[PDB]
Amino acid sequence: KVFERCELARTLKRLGMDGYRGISLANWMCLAKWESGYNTRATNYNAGDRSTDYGIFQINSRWWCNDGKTPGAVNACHLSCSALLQDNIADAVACAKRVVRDPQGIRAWVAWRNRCQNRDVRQYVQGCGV
Repeated sequence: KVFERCELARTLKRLGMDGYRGISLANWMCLAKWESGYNTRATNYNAGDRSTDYGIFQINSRWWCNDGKTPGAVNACHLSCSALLQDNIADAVACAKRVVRDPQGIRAWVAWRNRCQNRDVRQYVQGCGV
């Protein structure tokens, strides 16, 4: 499913992401925009280390979800990677909460450091009534 911007903002709000480990909703919205363009079906295979990034947050199969074909997989979210390609994002959100409980927090996603850190990200939630 490709979410509309404010549709996603209200869904993340309902799922308890606003201020989760000190991370505002606008920061989570900036991350989903640049990771997938708010598309739950997004996958990206990384040929160099043989891992794939899944779903709206592009969560990686080496560390977080299990797809059975990645070398060294840890599966810290204890989730099948197919659970991150659903239209329903409650599982992708429970795994994203797990990722940021590590000390790096949202910095775990490089795309957040490149496109969202130290920028004004408030336009991602403006007008959504969130």
